[PDB]
Amino acid sequence: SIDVKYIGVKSAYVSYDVQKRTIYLNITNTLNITNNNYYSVEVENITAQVQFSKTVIGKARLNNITIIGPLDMKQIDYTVPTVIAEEMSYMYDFCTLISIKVHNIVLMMQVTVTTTYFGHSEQISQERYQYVDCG
Amino acid sequence: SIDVKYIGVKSAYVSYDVQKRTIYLNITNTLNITNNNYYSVEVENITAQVQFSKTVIGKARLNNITIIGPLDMKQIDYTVPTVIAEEMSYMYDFCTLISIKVHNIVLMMQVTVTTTYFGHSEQISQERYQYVDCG
Amino acid sequence: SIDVKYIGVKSAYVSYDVQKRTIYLNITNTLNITNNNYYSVEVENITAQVQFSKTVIGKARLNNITIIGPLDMKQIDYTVPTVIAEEMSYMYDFCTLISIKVHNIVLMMQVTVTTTYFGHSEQISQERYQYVDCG
Ligand SMILES: *[C@@H]1O[C@H](CO)[C@@H](O)[C@H](O)[C@H]1NC(C)=O
Ligand SMILES: *[C@@H]1O[C@H](CO)[C@@H](O)[C@H](O)[C@H]1NC(C)=O
Ligand SMILES: *[C@@H]1O[C@H](CO)[C@@H](O)[C@H](O)[C@H]1NC(C)=O
Ligand SMILES: *[C@@H]1O[C@H](CO)[C@@H](O)[C@H](O)[C@H]1NC(C)=O
Ligand SMILES: *[C@@H]1O[C@H](CO)[C@@H](O)[C@H](O)[C@H]1NC(C)=O
Ligand SMILES: *[C@@H]1O[C@H](CO)[C@@H](O)[C@H](O)[C@H]1NC(C)=O
Ligand SMILES: *[C@@H]1O[C@H](CO)[C@@H](O)[C@H](O)[C@H]1NC(C)=O
Ligand SMILES: *[C@@H]1O[C@H](CO)[C@@H](O)[C@H](O)[C@H]1NC(C)=O
Ligand SMILES: *[C@@H]1O[C@H](CO)[C@@H](O)[C@H](O)[C@H]1NC(C)=O
Ligand SMILES: *[C@@H]1O[C@H](CO)[C@@H](O)[C@H](O)[C@H]1NC(C)=O
Ligand SMILES: *[C@@H]1O[C@H](CO)[C@@H](O)[C@H](O)[C@H]1NC(C)=O
Ligand SMILES: *[C@@H]1O[C@H](CO)[C@@H](O)[C@H](O)[C@H]1NC(C)=O
Repeated sequence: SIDVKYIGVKSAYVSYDVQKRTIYLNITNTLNITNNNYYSVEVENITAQVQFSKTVIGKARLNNITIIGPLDMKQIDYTVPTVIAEEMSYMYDFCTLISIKVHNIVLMMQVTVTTTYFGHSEQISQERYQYVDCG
Repeated sequence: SIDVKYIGVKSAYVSYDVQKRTIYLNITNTLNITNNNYYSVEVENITAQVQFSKTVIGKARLNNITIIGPLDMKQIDYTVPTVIAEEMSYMYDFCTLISIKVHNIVLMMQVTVTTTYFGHSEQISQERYQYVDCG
Repeated sequence: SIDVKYIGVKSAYVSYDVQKRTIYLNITNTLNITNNNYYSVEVENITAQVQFSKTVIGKARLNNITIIGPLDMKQIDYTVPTVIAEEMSYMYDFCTLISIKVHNIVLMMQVTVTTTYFGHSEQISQERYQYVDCG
C-alpha cells in the first residue's frame, strides 16, 4: 500500500555491478550513507465505535421468500466432443491441448449477502505468467 | 497507494553499472548521501463512529419475493464439437490448442447485496503476462 | 502492505557484484552505512467497541423461506467425449493433454451470508506461473 514495487531482474540501493570481461583496475570507491526511515502507518485514534444491526418482526405474515447468494450457476452444459477418424493416413500432434474452465488466481473477500465492515483490506498479486511455451 | 512502481529490468538508487568489455581504470568515485524519509500514512483521528442498520416489520403481508445475487448464470450452453476426418491424407498440428472459458486473475471484494463500509480497500496487480509463445 | 516487492533475480542493499572473466585488481572499497528503521505499524488507540446483532421475532407467521449460500452449483454437465478411430494409419501425439476444471490458487475470507467485521485483512500472492513448457 506504501512501497509496492515489481522488479524485473535487479534491485539494489547502491550497486557497483560489473559484467562480462571487464577491467576494474585502480578505482577508489567511497561511500557515506544515512538512510533513516520512520513509518507510522495507519495508526488509529478512536474513542468509540458501534456496529449495530437489528431485525424486528411481529404480527407479520410472509409468503415465499428467496434471497440467493452472490453467484449461482444453473443448467450450465459443456458439450465439447472430439472425434478423430483416420483411414490409411498420417497424423502428427505436438503442443496439442484442449482446456476447459480453468483458473490460476481466485481471491474473494466479503462475499456474503449482508456485511458490516470496519478496517483495512488489501489484495496484492505479483507474478510472471506464462501459460503455453512449446518450442 | 503512495510509491507503486513497475520496473522492467533494473532499479537502483545510486548505480555505477558496468557492462561488457570495459576499462574502469583510475576513477575516484565518492558519495555523500542523506535520505531521511518520514511516512505518516493514513493515521486516523476519530471521536465517534456508528454503523446502524435496522429492519422493522409488522402487520405486513408479503407475497413472492426474490432478491438474487450479484451474478447469476442460467442456461449457458457451450457446444463446441471438433470433428476431424482424414482418408489417405497427411496432417500436421503444432501449437494447436482449443481453450474454453479461462481466467488468470479473479479478485472480488464486497460482493454482496447489502454492505456498509468504513475503511480503506486496495487491489494491486503487477505481472508480465505471456499466454502463447511457441517458436 | 508496506514494503511488498517482487524481485526477479537479484536483490541487495550494497552489492559489488562481479561476473564472468573479470579483473578486480587494486580497488579500495570503503563503506559507511547507517540504516535506522522505525516501524509503528497499525497501532490502535481505542476506548470502546461494540458489535451488536439482534433478531427479534414474535406473533410472526412465515411461509417457505430460502436463503442460499454465496455460490450454488446446479445441474452442471461436463460432456466431453474423445473418440479416436484409426485403420491402417500412423498417429503421433506429444505434449497432448486434455484438462477439465482446474485451479491453482483458491483463497476465500468472509464468505458467509451475514458478517460483522473489525480488523485488518490481507491476501498476498507472489509466484512464477508456468503451465505448459514442452520443448
Ligand atoms: C593506479 O593504478 C595504476 C596501475 O596501472 C598505477 O599505475 C597508478 O600509479 C595508480 N595510481 C594511484 C593514484 O593509485
Ligand atoms: C560522512 O557522514 C557523516 C554523517 O553525518 C558525517 O559526519 C561525515 O562528515 C561524512 N564524511 C566523512 C568523511 O565521514
Ligand atoms: C490522538 O493523537 C495521539 C495519537 O495519535 C494521542 O497522543 C492523542 O492523545 C490522541 N487523542 C485522543 C483524544 O485519544
Ligand atoms: C408461493 O406460495 C404459494 C402459496 O400461496 C404456493 O402456491 C406457490 O407454489 C409458491 N411458489 C412456488 C414457486 O412454489
Ligand atoms: C591514474 O591512473 C593512471 C594509470 O594509467 C596513471 O597513469 C595516472 O598517473 C593516475 N592518476 C591519478 C591522479 O591517480
Ligand atoms: C557530507 O555530508 C555531511 C552531512 O551533512 C556533511 O556534514 C559533510 O560536510 C559532507 N561532506 C563530507 C566531505 O563529508
Ligand atoms: C487530532 O490530531 C492529533 C492526532 O493526529 C492529536 O494530537 C490530537 O489530539 C487529535 N485531536 C483529537 C480531538 O483527538
Ligand atoms: C406468486 O404467488 C402466487 C400466490 O398468490 C402463486 O400463485 C404464484 O405461483 C407465485 N409465483 C410463482 C412464480 O410461483
Ligand atoms: C595498485 O596496484 C597496482 C598493481 O598493478 C600497482 O602497480 C599500483 O602501484 C597500486 N597502487 C596503489 C595506490 O595501491
Ligand atoms: C562514518 O559514519 C559515522 C557515523 O556518524 C561518522 O561518525 C564518521 O565520521 C563517518 N566517517 C568515518 C571515516 O568513520
Ligand atoms: C492515544 O495515543 C497514545 C497511543 O498511541 C497514548 O499515549 C494516548 O494515551 C492514547 N490516548 C488514549 C485516550 O488512550
Ligand atoms: C410453499 O408453501 C406452500 C404452503 O402454503 C406449499 O403448498 C408449497 O409447496 C411451498 N412451496 C414449495 C416450492 O414447496
